[PDB]
Amino acid sequence: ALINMIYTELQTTTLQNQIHNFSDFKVYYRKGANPLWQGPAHLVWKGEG
Amino acid sequence: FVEQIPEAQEEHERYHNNWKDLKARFKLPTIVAKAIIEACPKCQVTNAAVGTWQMDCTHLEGQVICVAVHVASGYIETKILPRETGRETALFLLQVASRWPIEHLHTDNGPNFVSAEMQATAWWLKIEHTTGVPYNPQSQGSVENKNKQLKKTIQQIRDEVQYLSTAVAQATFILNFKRRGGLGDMCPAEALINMIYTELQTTTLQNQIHNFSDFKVYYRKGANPLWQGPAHLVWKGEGAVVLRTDEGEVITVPRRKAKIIKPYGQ
Amino acid sequence: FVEQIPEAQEEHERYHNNWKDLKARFKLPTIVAKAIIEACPKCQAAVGTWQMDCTHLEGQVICVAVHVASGYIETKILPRETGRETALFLLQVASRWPIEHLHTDNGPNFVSAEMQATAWWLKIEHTTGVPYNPQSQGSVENKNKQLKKTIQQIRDEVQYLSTAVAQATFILNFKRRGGLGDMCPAEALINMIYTELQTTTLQNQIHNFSDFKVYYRKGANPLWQGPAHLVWKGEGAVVLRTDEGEVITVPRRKAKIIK
Amino acid sequence: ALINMIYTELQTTTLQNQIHNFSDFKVYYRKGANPLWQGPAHLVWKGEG
Amino acid sequence: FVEQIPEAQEEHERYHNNWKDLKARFKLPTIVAKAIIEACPKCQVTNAAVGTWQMDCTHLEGQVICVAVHVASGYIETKILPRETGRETALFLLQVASRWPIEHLHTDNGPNFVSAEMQATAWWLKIEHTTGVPYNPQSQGSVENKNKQLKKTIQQIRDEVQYLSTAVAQATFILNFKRRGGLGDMCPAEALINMIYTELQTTTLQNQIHNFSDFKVYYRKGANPLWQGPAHLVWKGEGAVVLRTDEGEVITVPRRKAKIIKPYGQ
Amino acid sequence: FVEQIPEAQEEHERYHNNWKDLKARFKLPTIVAKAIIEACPKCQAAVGTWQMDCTHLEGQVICVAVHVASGYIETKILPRETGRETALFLLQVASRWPIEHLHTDNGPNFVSAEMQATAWWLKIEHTTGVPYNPQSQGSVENKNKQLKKTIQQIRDEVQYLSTAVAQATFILNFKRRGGLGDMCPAEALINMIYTELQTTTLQNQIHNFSDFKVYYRKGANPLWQGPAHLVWKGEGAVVLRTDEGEVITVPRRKAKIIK
RNA sequence: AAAAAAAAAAAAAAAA
RNA sequence: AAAAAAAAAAAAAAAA
RNA sequence: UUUUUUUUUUUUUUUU
RNA sequence: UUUUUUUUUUUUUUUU
Ligand SMILES: [Zn+2]
Ligand SMILES: [Zn+2]
Ligand SMILES: [Zn+2]
Ligand SMILES: [Zn+2]
Repeated sequence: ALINMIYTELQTTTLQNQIHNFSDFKVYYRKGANPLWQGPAHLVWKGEG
Repeated sequence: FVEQIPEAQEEHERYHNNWKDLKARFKLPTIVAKAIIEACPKCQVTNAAVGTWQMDCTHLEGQVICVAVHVASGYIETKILPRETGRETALFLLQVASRWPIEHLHTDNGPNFVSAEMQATAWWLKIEHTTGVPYNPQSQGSVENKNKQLKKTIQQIRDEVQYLSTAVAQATFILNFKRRGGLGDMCPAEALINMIYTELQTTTLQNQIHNFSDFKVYYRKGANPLWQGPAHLVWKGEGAVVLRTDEGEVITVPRRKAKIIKPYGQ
Repeated sequence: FVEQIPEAQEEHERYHNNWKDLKARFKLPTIVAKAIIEACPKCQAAVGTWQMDCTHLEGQVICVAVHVASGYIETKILPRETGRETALFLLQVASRWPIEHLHTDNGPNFVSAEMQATAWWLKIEHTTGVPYNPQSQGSVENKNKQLKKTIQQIRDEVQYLSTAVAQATFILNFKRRGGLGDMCPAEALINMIYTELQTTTLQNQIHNFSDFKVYYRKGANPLWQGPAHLVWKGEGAVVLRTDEGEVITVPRRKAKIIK
Repeated sequence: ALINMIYTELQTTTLQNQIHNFSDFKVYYRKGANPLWQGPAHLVWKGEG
Repeated sequence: FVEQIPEAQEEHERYHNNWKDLKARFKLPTIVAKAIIEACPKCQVTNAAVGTWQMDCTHLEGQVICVAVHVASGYIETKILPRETGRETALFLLQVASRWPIEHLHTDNGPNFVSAEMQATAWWLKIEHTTGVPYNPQSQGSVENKNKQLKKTIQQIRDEVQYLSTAVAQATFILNFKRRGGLGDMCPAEALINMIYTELQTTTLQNQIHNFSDFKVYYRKGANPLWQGPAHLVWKGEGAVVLRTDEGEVITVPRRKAKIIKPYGQ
Repeated sequence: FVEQIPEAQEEHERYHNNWKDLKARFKLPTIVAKAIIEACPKCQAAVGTWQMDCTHLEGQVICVAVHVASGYIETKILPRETGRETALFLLQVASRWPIEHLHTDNGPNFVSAEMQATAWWLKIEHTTGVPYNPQSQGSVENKNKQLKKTIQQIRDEVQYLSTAVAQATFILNFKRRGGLGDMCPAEALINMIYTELQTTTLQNQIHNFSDFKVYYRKGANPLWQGPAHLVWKGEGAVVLRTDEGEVITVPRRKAKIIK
């Protein structure tokens, strides 16, 4: 179990660092109470909610 | 920048660069670079797909030189064929395809470019072998210019090198790495590497998504000590992780309450 | 990297890292890493490291050059095990990918004058014998074993040995995926080359700092201190090292440089 | 002349510091090449150009 | 917060505050503050304009107490009138108007609130003296509540104070500064100061604009060494100044190239 | 104000400023300024400072209280020059505006027991004699002269002296504008009171830090250092002073507090 | 779709 | 109104 | 595990 | 005063 956790941590870190400057479907978001739009930012997951 | 004047000259003794490369490397003004270029007695002054290559053959000193030229960037590769036959051309195509991704080959209608060996080799790699006049004359002009420049570099270099193959290899090195090009001020090899890396962005994203679709995460929500899961992993951060449960909800869990496991099964 | 210069130095105080590791972890220029490693009295896998070795199969000599950091391989059937043929192979390899370091065993062909002349012409650091890097001591042997293993799977439906060698090299380079990233050797090599190209474009090299002397105002002391050697001249700040061995970044307004 | 310059510097500093958190006609602006709107910011001067 | 329990009690010995003030000052919870308030034997548990004031008179121990109450905030002022007459009321109105801005006075229809002295005093200060039932009953209710609270505080304090005037002054101080109010949890004096400061924002802006319309600035544009101007000043910054020339252009000039002068003439 | 604590200290090393000046310039809390001045071996205009004085006119005594920092004045006709009347006037003044410091000459009425009792009841730091502040030594005399000057312009069209005094006070407070800002005394006083109220609301006072001991980790030394007195406890960082006399702000993660 | 009020959930900082 | 190219003006940083 | 400050979400009610 | 990097403005031309 310990070996599995260490290996999966290493693999997740490597895979996340593999893609850092490119994505698809750049989007704009509104953060907090500020009505001003912000971005563009990379899209990680698009969901119904 | 006068202190760089001697050393740069020494470089022009070994690699016969152009003024653009010297200016970009030693941060020299254009006028002095052109003067340095002219001081040497042996010196004067497309939008195809990523996987498009052309092939050609030339005769020099009773030897056959086969040249494969990238169309978009200008990267070239040269070989000394023993005898002009379909087998040698097929072997050279196989050797070239074992180093760079080839998806479309253009060539003339010569006798050795139509033999059964050529067809078998092109079918093994699953590439489109086109014979005839290219659709865009710009590619043909660029290939002819590359061949002429290669011949000029052989003429410049052969005096210092005893054997033809070594001179051809040195000329290929000089053309690929020393002399710069047009837009972007990049060497042909650098441009080819940049284009290939840019083309390989979607596949890595798809592979990352497919791999992330495998990890499982067990999370603790609120003050309830009982663990929950398993759930699909969406992203793992330094402070907190973002998960997508089987019901479609998106949940942010602190790092101290999430455990990520990749099972040996499946 | 104003806040990175001290902390990185602290690392060299504890674990005694190398300058290459310092560049890899802290994204620092080579000059500041060299200054840091030279400051310490105790001290006195890259993108351009290759390893070349020969092998025999069916009475034919095959020379293989392997990139240690990615696993990319290149093979050539040498007519004879002579210095000229191996030097020509090295020249051909150097004309495609950037080579900055070559390592090979102590064989007679790798010691001949042709290899030395080619290495001098290409400006390549060539070493022989025991590898200085603790790791990568058996990557080439494993690659040779793998190539020999995959050659047999295709030798049946193939006439000439050269075609089989080319097919095996193509399959090894492109049709097999590794671990810890899931990338074939060609993709990993291209990614590493692209990253190194971006870093070197940012660096622009061409330092020639020589032994320029620097007087600096440290803390609230108004009197000039030093003199200290110049390490890095930047528009926003200058990085210097003192005779004691401390690396300090100071703003330009409190730094007087004498040639 | 020196006394006049010193006095006018002091008066400008004091008058500017008097008003620092209120104004009229808050405006939105676009800075540089970024098309995203920004603000709101206090209006100091409105002109034709 | 038990260490604050004794000291706070000592405060309630001198100033008879309420639980809100003790909670806001000593950061005590509501329950313990209410307990402290109940422990004392002598203790139990509008949108008008900024310049709106009301006046009233009360009789206590054979003395006349005149009370002026702010409507919006609840700030009060008290005086001991020697004899109930129009002259004394006019003098008290003048004294109140010499400390705070008064723009509208609401009073009753009494005999001493209609004498010629009151009319002359209200005309001198240019204020609107309204006599009769106020339009909003909330203001009248608040004034009556303030008067009742003043009477209660005077009754609480009189045991420890010899003379009536000192007791009235102490009660006024306690009402104005000690006991807190409603929205915002502020004392009446703090609320009045905040409202007055908020109301005085446009006038300061206009005065600043008028004063800035006087300074002159001489500026140097580009590499031309000849000075230029004079021009109107728009803003002065730590790094650069922004000027508006007579032709309407807006120019940013570095501080080293601008000289600001305010002439003695005009 | 992490970066403001050292620099401000440097000021006290050079010009030996006061803690009030430190608060005015660096916007620092009173406790840290007191710690800074106490740490120096050499060392051992506000919103609530008033000055009260009496005068005579037409056989009537007029008492005037002046705010030194703005010029706001308040006048009252005292029936007699007794201690009780002046104490009542001070109590009335203190019930309208916040008073934290009262200064007056050495007159017999200002020394009587009634004034002391009133000052004790109101918790006012009452001082007499030579003013400790170098300036403001003649503001009250100038204000008295100005009041006597302006009362004559209105005494003609007025019957009773009290009405003239009230009108003169109103004219001086509201109908005359000063210099260096162009603000009448009432506006300046209100602005100063508002700014002080905002600052005190931000401060919230209630420190009671006592003599709690603090062990701190400074620089890269792993061993505990101290013990040092506690100056300010903040969520993000803690400000402490050492026995040597150095004020340092450290993050909470490297601070251990013993009561 | 925006504002206000009441209730519920999670996270960060702080004291124990 | 947006993109690209050529020319002109100002400011900041750096060397002299 | 308990309590304060801040931030991000869900439900109900009152208006536009 | 001269030369490089970056930023902010004005004019002309080619398309949408
Ligand atoms: Zn040449
Ligand atoms: Zn070391
Ligand atoms: Zn009580
Ligand atoms: Zn001192």
